[PDB]
Formats: sequence, structure tokens, C-alpha cells
Amino acid sequence: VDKYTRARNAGGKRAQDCMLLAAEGDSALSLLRTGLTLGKSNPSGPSFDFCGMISLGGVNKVLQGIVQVLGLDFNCHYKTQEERAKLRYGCIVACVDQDLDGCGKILGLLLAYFHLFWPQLIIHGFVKRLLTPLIRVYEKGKTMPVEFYYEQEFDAWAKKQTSLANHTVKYYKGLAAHDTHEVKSMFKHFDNMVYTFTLDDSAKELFHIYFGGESELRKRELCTGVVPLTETQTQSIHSVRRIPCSLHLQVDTKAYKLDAIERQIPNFLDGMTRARRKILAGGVKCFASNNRERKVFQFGGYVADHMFYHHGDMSLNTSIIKAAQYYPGSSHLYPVFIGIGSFGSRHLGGKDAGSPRYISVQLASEFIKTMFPAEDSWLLPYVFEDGQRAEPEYYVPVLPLAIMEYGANPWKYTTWARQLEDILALVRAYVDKDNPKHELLHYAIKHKITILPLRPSNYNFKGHLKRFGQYYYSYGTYVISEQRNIITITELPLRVPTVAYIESIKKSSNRMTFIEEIIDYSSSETIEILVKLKPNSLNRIVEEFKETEEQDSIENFLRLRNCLHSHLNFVKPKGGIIEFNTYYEILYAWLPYRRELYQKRLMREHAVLKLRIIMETAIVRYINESAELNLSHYEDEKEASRILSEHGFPPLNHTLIISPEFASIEELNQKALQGCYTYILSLQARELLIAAKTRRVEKIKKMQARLDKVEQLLQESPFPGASVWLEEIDAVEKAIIKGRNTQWKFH
Amino acid sequence: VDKYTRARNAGGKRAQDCMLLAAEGDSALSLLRTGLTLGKSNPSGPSFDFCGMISLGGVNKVLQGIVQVLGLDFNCHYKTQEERAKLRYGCIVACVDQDLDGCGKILGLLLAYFHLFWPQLIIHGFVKRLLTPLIRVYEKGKTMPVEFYYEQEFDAWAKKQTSLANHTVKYYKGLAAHDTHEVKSMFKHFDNMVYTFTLDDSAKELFHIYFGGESELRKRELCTGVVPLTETQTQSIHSVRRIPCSLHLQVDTKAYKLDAIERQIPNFLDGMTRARRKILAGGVKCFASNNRERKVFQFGGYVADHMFYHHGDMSLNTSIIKAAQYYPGSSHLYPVFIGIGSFGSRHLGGKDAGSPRYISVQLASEFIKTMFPAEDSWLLPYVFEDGQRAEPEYYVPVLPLAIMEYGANPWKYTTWARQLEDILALVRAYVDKDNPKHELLHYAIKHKITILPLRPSNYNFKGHLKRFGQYYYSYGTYVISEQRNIITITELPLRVPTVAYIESIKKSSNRMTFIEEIIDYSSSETIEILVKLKPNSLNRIVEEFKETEEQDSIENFLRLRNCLHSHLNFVKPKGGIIEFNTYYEILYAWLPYRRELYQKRLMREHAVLKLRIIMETAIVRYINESAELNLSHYEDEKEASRILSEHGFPPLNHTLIISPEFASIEELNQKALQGCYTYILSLQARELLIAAKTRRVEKIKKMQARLDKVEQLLQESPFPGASVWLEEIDAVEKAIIKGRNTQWKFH
Repeated sequence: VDKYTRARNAGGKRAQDCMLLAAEGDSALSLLRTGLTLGKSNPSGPSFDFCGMISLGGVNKVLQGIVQVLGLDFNCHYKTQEERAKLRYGCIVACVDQDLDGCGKILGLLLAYFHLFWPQLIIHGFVKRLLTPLIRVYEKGKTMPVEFYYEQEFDAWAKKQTSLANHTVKYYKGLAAHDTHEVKSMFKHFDNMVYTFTLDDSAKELFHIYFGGESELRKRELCTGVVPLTETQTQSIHSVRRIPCSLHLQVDTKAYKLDAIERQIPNFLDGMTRARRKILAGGVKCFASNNRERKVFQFGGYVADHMFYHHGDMSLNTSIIKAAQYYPGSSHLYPVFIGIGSFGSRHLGGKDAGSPRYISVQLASEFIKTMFPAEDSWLLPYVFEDGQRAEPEYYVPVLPLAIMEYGANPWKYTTWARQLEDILALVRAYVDKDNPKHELLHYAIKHKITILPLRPSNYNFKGHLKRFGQYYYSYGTYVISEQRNIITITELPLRVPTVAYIESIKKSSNRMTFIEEIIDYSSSETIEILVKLKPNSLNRIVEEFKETEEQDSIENFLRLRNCLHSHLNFVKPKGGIIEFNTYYEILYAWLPYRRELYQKRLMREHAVLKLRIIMETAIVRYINESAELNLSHYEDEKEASRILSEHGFPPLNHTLIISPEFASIEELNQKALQGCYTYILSLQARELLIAAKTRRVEKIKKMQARLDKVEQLLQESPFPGASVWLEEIDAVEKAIIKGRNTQWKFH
Repeated sequence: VDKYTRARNAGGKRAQDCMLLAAEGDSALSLLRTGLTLGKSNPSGPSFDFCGMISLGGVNKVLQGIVQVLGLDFNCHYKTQEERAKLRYGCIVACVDQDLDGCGKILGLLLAYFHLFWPQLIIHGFVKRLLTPLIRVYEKGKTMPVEFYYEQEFDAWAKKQTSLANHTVKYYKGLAAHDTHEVKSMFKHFDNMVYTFTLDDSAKELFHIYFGGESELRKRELCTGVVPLTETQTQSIHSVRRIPCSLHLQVDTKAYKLDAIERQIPNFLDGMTRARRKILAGGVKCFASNNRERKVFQFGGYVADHMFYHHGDMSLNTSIIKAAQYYPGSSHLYPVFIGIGSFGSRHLGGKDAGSPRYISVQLASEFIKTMFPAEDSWLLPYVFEDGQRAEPEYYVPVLPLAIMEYGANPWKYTTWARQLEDILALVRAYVDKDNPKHELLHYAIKHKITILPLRPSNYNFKGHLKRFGQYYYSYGTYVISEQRNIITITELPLRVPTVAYIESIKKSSNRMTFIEEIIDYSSSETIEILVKLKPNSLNRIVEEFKETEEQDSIENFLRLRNCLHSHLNFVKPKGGIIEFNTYYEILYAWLPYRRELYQKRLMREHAVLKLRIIMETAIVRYINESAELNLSHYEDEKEASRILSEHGFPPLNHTLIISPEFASIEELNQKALQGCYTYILSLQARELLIAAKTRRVEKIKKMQARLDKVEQLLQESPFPGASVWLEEIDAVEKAIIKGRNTQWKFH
């Protein structure tokens, strides 16, 4: 058997004292080999006397290897204690990574295989696992950490305490992350990790739902998001050391099944998947100081460093390249990057881009500053990859970016982008009070109605968009010259590449018999295809390919018609799948998420502007009285702190007033008023001059008038921020128009 | 034919006006399609009337496609102007990347294919290329750039000028790097790019040497490094628009052949290849401020960003993991990283390391600061990749790191690491004057007579190292217990993994007939293999496998002997291959490269320490007279500059005195004394206090005594810096010993 070490007492008289360790891969086998052979260090721990390893890598074949090394019978049932007394090992233990691929997939399939064939051995305690510490906390001076076996235990432990400055918190998501002394202290308490799976009462139908195919019970289970284990379930598990099958299938395997969907289907607020959101949030960061051109592989190295992107580089590089492409009929109609180089053309679907070693990239920086404003990205909920900030759960943009640009998936997801000039009409009919169709506020928001039209894109397209009852179709154009009988194709329909279209005519033997040769002299943007066809063919291709009222006789000869049908499946902001059915209700489910963020922005910058005015009044008082205070006389730093305390200057923290990054308004009012004297002490000996003082005095006057306007804005009808969300509609409209007149180069 | 567009007049009456554009790949075909179809913009340029494209991707098959689309005859010779008048295109043009893969390999094989079969068509001008601008220079205000077709032309143009601050310099190494307006201005001057290959008189034997196999003429051509084209050759080429075959084969193809060997063979100064040197120079940079752990994919993203690493990530990630492995018998005996995680064991060759998503890494920082000191890395020759500063040409370490750690290559290169305690003896016999064997200074280097042993490693090894005449062999150990007749293998010989050794015994059918079962219970470090063998076998395996004086009867039964033979092929610092033949002459070729860097370090920091003392005397005079000068009275910044000029303060540049990064000593003395007043002006209002003044006054006293010692050091026998190179030997010895007592964790 491949990768199987047997115990020295398997099969014999104590062949019910021997257990089988089923590792996931090949590093885990070296961890188990490290731990079984301690010898002199563990007089009581496990060894190769009663434990034998095996692999599971490749899921069959290794399952037949498990059947061969245990002695399992496919025809028995193992109900009595003498049928299962002649197995070769006592139990099976799974030494699997505690991540989504480990606990969600390998252990789930191992449980489903032991459930479909021998559902008595789960009951009598034959299938086990060993559970490893997920999170540890080290404090200085002490050697012993504080080991947590779930994330909610650490979350409960962290709220009780105050100072978390001298603690370092390590996460261990996979079994290769455990260092040498950590493994040597794990396998001295080996029996306190092995937990036993009990076949729960409701586990039967859950095994059938998950590991049984795509059906309606599964498709209505996955529409609600993962619910974590509570405190009582956790305490019961750690008391009796028994795990129900239902709790494992309801936490780990469901998180794995929703892990995949979140990679293929976009969130409906911004219209982006998880990888594209890492790419956008990294591209705002690296092109913030200087908007120079980085190569695609250098920007890929940045995004895989700072945004925690771990799926290799080829998916990353092709997503960066797909973020920059601006040919007619491409995915992004409003790209977030500018393509300095050659990124691909419409003729073979955008897959003829250059090597990423040769092509540069840089931000839009005029579109992207008016669509995703930087004074809202401090207020969005973030994801935390091993206790580090990575990216938002979702961006909230100024216009609904999920119905505005094309997108498809080879879960069914297909979006056909909607016209700009009539989503702007209904957003500005929602907001503007004096707009004479503000009765979209109630008729169309309480229940779903229709007041303003919303039709497909029709941009970079010279065909025709025609509606037949309930569908739209996209047509092409052609021109015929009967003097030499050649058909020239001038426009393909939407999203159809040209090399695939030519080979689509090549592989049709039924209509290759009417043409002689076909060649394309098209250029990078337009279409010019010459169809050299045989003589006496113009009159018979009209009398075989029938004139339908939809598709006329030359169109169905040349395949010049496409169907616009759309699958509107998205992802909830909390988790789970929405099956929308109209393009209206996506934006009606987007509008309540925007105005709340306007109100929260206005209140937070109201508070920060208060204490900015305070600290700069204090520093302009210092730079007037500094000629007579003469702090160079004094001996040290705390003496100058005392003397500045005697003259009535407030102590303040200078790092938190100038840059409140992610602190909430309660944190801004609790611990931002006590501090020290460094806003005065670390001056520049250039702010003491008279022109600097003049600049700072007019700056304090600007902030006071701004405070007056913010307090005016927070009591505006219809809601706080209506007169700051129309001007951002105008700014993003002006940047879109300035980008459509430059071929998205922004000169 | 796959990917072939034909011209509208090929084959016909003007079938000698038509040319064939042979692109390298698939982005180049879209560039050529962009440029041929300008139409109304080029009334005179090329189009699809007299030009037709084809691909070359896959080098056969595409060469047969070229033969099919041109009409070439394998049996003709094309000597007369009527044999070659019935070809279907007039000439062939190659639209190839101007990089090492493009010009060095694709165009070289195209020339060799047209030379081996039709060596008359190169003469009569059938094989061409089109040459693109490599480097452009844009200056603000002007639209027209200054296009250069070689790197030496830009190097000549850059020396004439003074201000290169308002110029931006773009490099175009591959044909996908050309923006849309740049392509539209390239193909308005299309005829001024097409150059013609002339079959040179000496090109015959050079084609045979390069594209003819591995022989002695090639192996003695590649030992000298690439010589660039001069000014006269360049001017002749750009005058007559004709390229000899010999100049292309001597620049481009030789640079390609030496580019692949620099990826596999190490430089002999540091013992590192090009990719490992990018990894070391990136690892010194990211763990400089805070040496906290950072995962292997995040550090890979850093190294692919800042050190210009473009070979994908899988080679990068496996080189980072190979840089951190510290099992017995591994490649690096002195690793530059610390492996926080599970990085592999000796049993399957170090290829069982965990996923890079789960494992952390961090520097040595105590070994690496005493081996590659940071006050020498400003002085080394660096490589420049697209004008950016990437990594040095070679590090120069404190001990010869090429003969100190193991290394091999599947060019023949195999190094067996040498004993530490007797390379330290001969380095300290070279340096120390009072060492009673300082007669190694002339009698062993200049006269080549050995006086100091230097034997193999013998560390992490419990076998025996025995010498038989001219080779060393490495043996293993075993123990036999004849009561049950089981052989226990306790130590394999050097560098032999255990899974491969077990399968080596498994696949030998001639000696599997003496054993019954074989299984291993080894620990991650030690070896414990049980050989269950058949009865009546102990007396016949000694009478078939003969007792040789080298390999005894059980050793050649169990394959417990290895051969230590070494191929000492390296790379010159300037370019080319050295074939060394002894381990002595590598370090004797290393010692003249170290003491020159000591002398250069002492002189540069002598100069910088001079002007540091000057600027801090000036700033301590200011912070005494600042209570009475009272510059807060003054109105602006240039007024304070004038008033500080009136009181006799020197103007200085503060960014270049505190951090002379890569400036030479001549640049330190030319433009580091004129400047402005910002070293006074941007003070802190914390340096004015009395304790800060005390710190700065004793700092100036320390720098004055240091200047006295540097002027003492520069006139020391045997050479400048002998009393600063013995203490660094002691520091690196102490760090190596502190790392061998911690299993390279540095607690």
C-alpha cells in the first residue's frame, strides 16, 4: 500500500489497542513521524507500538488502501462486538488541517464514506479525529501560552481584558504551522486531542444533502450563511470529547461550500468577487503617493503581499490583466486600471494579452476617486486574514456597479450591462427633492414599481438591439455586392469574438458547402470579414435558410444574432446567495446601503473636526507665547511637560487627531483627550515663522466654517447627506465622460 | 495553415512586391494587425495589399507552414534570379521581441534554418528583420521623444548632458510594451526599420558552433563573456541598414546562451546564483526595521516586487523554502532564513515541505550581519534592470561561501562542503602578522605550494569519511543481531534520502531475493530501518557480495557507500565560465576581492565622517545662539536663509550627509558642500533642550576619536584593514557557533 507504515502490534492479540492515523498529505506524515518517535521523552505517549500512519492524498485508490489495511468487509454490517473485533486496527484517527480544505472537504468525505457503507461504525466509535489548537497567545516572561480550540473562545477571552499590548497572537490554520517545541508539547497530551464522532439523529439527511448532488434542498440550504457554534455547544464538546456529525457538517463543510461560491459569484453591492476586491484595494494603496507605472508582475507581487492573496500568481496576473482591458465588448466597461501596453483585442476574446513582464499598469485616479471615495473606506467592515486587515467585506460605490458592467461565469451568472443615462435618471429621481418625479420614493421603494425605464447598454456597438416580447436580441450588420457576389461582415453581435466566430462557420459542414474561402482583414477595433462564396449560391442560401420575422435569411446563414438572457445570482453581504429576478431590485437593494454610509461619514468627520480645531488653537497659542516661554532653558523632556502643564496647555495624542484611521466615534471621544505634549514638543522650527502662522490661522477659520456647514448638513431633508450625494453623481458622471472621450487613457 | 493571413497580391504578377511578417507569438500578431490596417492615416504605409502575417509559436510544424506559404523547394538552390523569382513572397521579415528570448533564440534558429538548407537566400537578401526602438527619452513640454536603437547609444547620449531631472526614460524590451500612439508613429516610418541580414564571411563556423551541439569550440567560446558593439559597428549598421550574421550571433545569441548558465551555475565569490541573490537582497530589505515573521507567499510577493523577479512564483517559493531548510544533509549548511514551521525532513530529500500559505520565515540577523556586512553593500557593482536598481553583481562575504556549503545541479556542478575549522586557519594565516605560518602569503598563493589541510565537512554525519588515493568515500553504519537475524541500518551516507534508498533496494530484484520485508521507524533526524530477511540468508549474502578492501560484504549488499567527486564549474564576475580544479584556488581567487573592499570602505567612511563632524559642529553652534538670534521674528523662509547666511553658517545638503547611499567619494566631495539651510531650519524643538545638547556634544567627540582611528587604520601592514577583518572573522565564528548550538533557531 502506498505510504503506509504499520504498527508493531496490528493484527495480533492486542489489535484493538492499535489506531490508524490518516494524514491529509505529506508534511503531516513528517509531523506524525516527528511525534511518534519521541521515545525517551515520552514514557507514556504514542509510538509505533500501537499507532500506524497512512496517507489520504488523491481524493478510488487510497480508500481501497484503507479497506485493505483495516480489513473492512463491504458485505458485513458490524452491529455486534465480535464482527468488529476482528478488524486490524481499533479506530481510525484523521490528522487533518484545521482549515476549509482540511476540515470541510477531506474529513467530510471520510465521514460520508463511512456513513454510506458502514453507518454502524460511526455509532460505536470507530471514526475519530484529533483536534489541534487553532489560536495561541504568548505573553512576555511566561513560557506557557493560552491555547484556544475555536475562534469564538478567543473572541470571548479578548473582551474581558484591557491591555493587549504585551500579547502576541499566533494563528495555526494548517498542520504545518506548528513549530518544534509546539509539536513536542502537543504530543505529550495526545489523548486530550482525540475526539470521537457520534452519528447524530439529524445527520442522515444532512449527509444526503451535502454529499449527494445539486438539488433543491441544497440550493435552499446554502442561502443563509454560516452560523458559528455558541458557548454551550463548545463547552459540551470539550467536556465529553464527542463531536456530533451535524455540527461538523453544519459549520465546516458549509463554510467550504460557501467558500467556493464567493470565488465565482459577485457581491451585489459593488459587483466584485473576493479576488477582484483584493486587487482593487491593493491598487488604491500602491498608487496613492505617486501614480507611476508598475509592471503587471510587480503589482501582482504587491497585491499578494499586502492584501493576503494566496491562490498563486497566474489567477492574479490574469485578473489584473482583465481589470485593465478596454476593447469593445469586454468585461469591464469602466476599468479601474489604465493599460500602458498591449492588453488584448476583441478578435480572440481578450486572451491575446502580452506577457506580464512587458506591460505596465496604473490607476484611473479620476474615475476611482469619484466612485469609491476615500472618506468612506474607513467606515466599511473589513475581513481579517489571521488577525490582519485585508480588504472590506464589500465596497459601497456611488452608482450601482453590479448592473453597469458586463460579466459572466463559465453556478449560473450572466449580467448584461445597463444604460448609463437612465440609471442616473432614477438615482437622481430618488435623491433630488425638486425633481418632478420624486414619487419614485414610495411607489417604487416600498413595493417594486416602474416609473423610469432601464434598457440595455448600446455602447461600442453598431448593431441593433431589438425586443421581442420578453427578451432582447443583438443583431449584426453586413453588406453585399452582387457584382462579384461577396458578403462582407461589418459588425458581429455583442460579446462574440472573431476567431471563434470564423471557426464556428468552419466547423459547420452544412453551410461550408455554400462558401469557398473566408478571410478577415479586420483591425483592432472594427470588423471586416470577406466571405468568398461559390457561384450560383446567392439564390439558394435564401431558399434554404428561411426568412423568419426575427432572423432573416442571410442572418441565420451567417449566424448574426445573439440572445440576451441573464442569470442574476449574487452574494449577500453577511453570507449566502440571493436569486434576484429583475435589474430594478438590485439597485433597490443597493439604495438603503448608501445613505446610511453618508450619515455615518458626516458624523465621524464632525467629531474629528472638533478636536482638530482644539489642537490647532493650542499650537497657535504656543507659537505666539514661545518667544517668552523659552523652553530651551529647561533641562529635559518631562520638565518641559510639567512647565507646559503649568501654563494651561491641554495634553493630547497627536497621532490620533491628525489621522483617525479606523477608530470609531466612541474611541475618538474616550481616549483622544488624554495624552502628552508632543504636538507642541515635536515642532519643526519652520512653523514658528510668520507666514506659517498666517496659513494656520486661516486653516482654523476654514475648519470653523466647515463645522458650521456639517452641522447644517446633518438636518437636511430627505435624509442627511442629500446635498453631498448629488455632487458626487456629477463628479462621477464628469469622470466617465472624460474617460469615454480619451479611449480610457485620461490625457 | 495555422495563423496565416495572406496578402491580396501574393502569388500573382507583383508577387515580388509582397513580404511575409513572421511574428513570434500572438500579441505580436495583434500589433501587426493594428499597424497594417491604418488605412486613411497611412496613404503610403504597409497594408494587407502587400504584407501577410504568420506565426512562429511552437519552436517541425510551423517551419513546414513557412515552406508551404512561401513555396520553397528543398531540392533547389536559388542561385539564379529566375529560380527565386517564382517564390510567392519577396522576402521574410521577423517581427520579434528585442530581448534574450526573442533576438537570441527565435531569430537565431530562423537564421540557422535558412542557413543550413538555403545558404544563398541569406546572401541575396531574402531573410530580414525589423528593428524597433529599445529606449526612449521624454522631456516635458515636447511631444517628440529621443529614440535609441541600442543601449550604448543611450549611454553615449547620457554622458554629454548635465540635468537629467526633467527626463523620463522608458525601456521597451518586448514588442507588447509599445503604446497605441507609439505604434502609430512607428508604422509611419516602416521602411526605416527593416534591416537585411548579410551572410558574413565568418558566419559559417559560428552557426556551426552555436546551433550544432555541445563541443569543445563552444565550451571554449562561452568562457569569456559578451562584448558589446562599439560606435563604428553601430554607425555602419544604421548607415547601410544591413546586419552581418556574425554580429547578431556574437551579441544576441551569446547573451542568451550565457543567460541560461547564469541561472544554473553560481558565482564563485558568494556561491549563489542570480535568483538566490535576488532572494537574499530582498530578505535583507524586508526584515530590516522589524524582524517579525512573515509567510512564504508574502515574502515571495515582496521579492517579486522590489528585486525584479519575473520567473513566476513556484521557482521563487521553492527557492525561499530551500533557503530555510536545516535538516542533516541539506543544501545550505548555513541558512540565511529561520524556518518557523515545518520545512522538510531528510527522508524524502526536503521535498515534503508544507504549503507556503502556512509557513513563516524570518532572517538570521546575527549570522547575516557578520557575514554580509551592511557597510560593504553600498560599494558593490549592482545590476540595473530597465533602469531600476535591482541587486548586486556579486556579494563579497567574510568567508569563502562557495566552498562552505553543499550544492549540486541535476552543466556539471557538484560541490561538497569543506570543514570550517581549517578554512578559518588559513584565512587567519593569511591575515595575522604574528601568526607563525604567515609564509602562506607568498609560498602558497604566488608559488602554489600547499601548507594547510582542507578536508571535507564531517558534520551532522555519523558515518566514516575515508580517503583512497585521490577520492573520498562516505560510509554508513549498521548493527546485526544474529539471534533473530535482522539487520538494522542506523546511518545512511551523505546526502542520500531515505525513501529513495528504500525504493533502491525494492527495485533491485537480485537482492530482494534475500530479504522478506523492509520497514523504517526512523525519527525526523536519525535513521532506524529494519530489514526483515529470510532464514538461511546470513551466510550466503557474505559469499555472493564479495569482501572488497573498500566496500565490505554487508555494505555492498545494502548499498552503504557513496562517492565524493566534484565538478567545480563557476561563473566569472564579469561574465563567462571558470573550470577550477582544486578547492584551494577558489579561495585564492577570492582573497584579492576582499581586501580591496576593506580599503574602499575605510576611505569612503573617512570622507563621510569628515562632513558629519562639520554639520554637527554647525548645528550645535546654532542651538546655543538660537535664544538670541530669535528667528521667529522673521517673516519667511528665504529671509531666514539670508539672515543665517549673514551670521556665518555654512549651507549644506542634509539628505546627503546623513545618508550617503550610493554616491562615490568624488560625488561626496563635489556637490555635498553647496546647498541650503535645512539642517538648522527643520529642527525638532526637542533638540534645543540641554540633555539633547549633551548627547550631541559627546557624539561629536566620538566621531573625532573615530576619525583618528580611521586615519590610523589606513596605514597598517600587511594592508589597510587587517585589524578590522580579523574581528569580523571572530564575529562570524561566534554567530556560527551560536547557531549550531540552537539547531539554527537563535534563541
